[PDB]
Amino acid sequence: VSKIFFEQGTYQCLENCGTVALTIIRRGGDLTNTVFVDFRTEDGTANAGSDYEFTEGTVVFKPGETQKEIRVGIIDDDIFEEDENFLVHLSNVKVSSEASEDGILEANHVSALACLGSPSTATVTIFDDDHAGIFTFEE
Ligand SMILES: [Ca+2]
Ligand SMILES: [Ca+2]
Repeated sequence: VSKIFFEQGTYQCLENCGTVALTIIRRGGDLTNTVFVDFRTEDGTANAGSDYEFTEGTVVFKPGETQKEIRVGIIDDDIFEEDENFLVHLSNVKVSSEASEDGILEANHVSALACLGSPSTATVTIFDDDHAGIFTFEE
């Protein structure tokens, strides 16, 4: 069993940072079986593929991967950007226990089969900082 979840619920980075590194924490004791969780960024209040990247991929939790790090590319849009953020959601949990990709309901999963130990919403608030005369609106 492995609960996959974001270390933080909100991540902030500069637009000029290049990438934002998020960390997924994995709990459940010990588990060396390879757990796969699929992720993508959500447009939220912006556009993925226009403002910042969608970094759609799958996180491979290998033996030793008690934590995983993902990075979202920031795209060069320079618009007056006020609290321009997106949401990272996790979905599609698949477990490699057998040598086949389709692990038939194998008990080395997240919860029941799949779930996530977060909203799951890792809000990535990009600090444009260029025209960012932002106001703190609570999420
Ligand atoms: Ca933007
Ligand atoms: Ca900007």
